[PDB]
Amino acid sequence: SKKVLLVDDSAVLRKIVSFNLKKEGYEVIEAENGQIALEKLSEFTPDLIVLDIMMPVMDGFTVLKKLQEKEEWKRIPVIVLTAKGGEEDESLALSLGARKVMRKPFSPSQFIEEVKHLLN
Repeated sequence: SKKVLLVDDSAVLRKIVSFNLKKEGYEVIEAENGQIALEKLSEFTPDLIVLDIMMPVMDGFTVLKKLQEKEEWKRIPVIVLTAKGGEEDESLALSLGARKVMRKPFSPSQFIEEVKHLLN
């Protein structure tokens, strides 16, 4: 049973993504911010990370960078949830090598197909 680390400060979007993940049979570990996420990562290794980088990005990039620096984490697939005007940050996320972007207006089906694609 794959486990997904959901890093999202938006409780409303977070609840939506979490529900859709659980519906597909995934275990969901939530983190409200980058600091909490990195703390949980010291204790486990998820199969996938979903990072919301809506502006202000806060510490979203700090997390994406730290995942790239660690041998144990650099291989974990990552999906970033992007927004309009964050074109700068998106090019980055794709060039702080994720893996993949997923916009809003949000589409649960679009999101889940990308999750299934990465976990395969």
